[PDB]
Amino acid sequence: GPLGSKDKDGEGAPPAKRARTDQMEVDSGPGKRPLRGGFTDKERQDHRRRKALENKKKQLSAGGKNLSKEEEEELRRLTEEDERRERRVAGPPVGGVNPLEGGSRGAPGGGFVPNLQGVPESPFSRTGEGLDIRGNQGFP
Repeated sequence: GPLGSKDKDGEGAPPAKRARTDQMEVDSGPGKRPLRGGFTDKERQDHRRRKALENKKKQLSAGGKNLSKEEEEELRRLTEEDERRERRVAGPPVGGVNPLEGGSRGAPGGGFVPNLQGVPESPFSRTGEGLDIRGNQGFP
């Protein structure tokens, strides 16, 4: 056989190239769950409903039509509750004055008396002007 060939004199035999791998992708699998907050689906239906009707208000009235008792009522309530919720969602005391329990009142005085009290009826003379009868006209 060959005694004077080698591979250094030329190049030799080209081996495997190697250093390679194959992969596959599952594609569909577990993912992310939503974290939508705010309120429940209820409030969302609230807005959908509302604007569904607001649309109806537009189209129906423009076509000489009218809303049905059903959806007209539900919406009104949706709106009523919505606006109170937005505005305060609570009940303030309004602006009270005083819990009237034991603060009983009345009319301080003594009725009618034949005296002015105080300083009067001490002087020997009388308070007024000096003299008076009727006047030059008798009665204005």
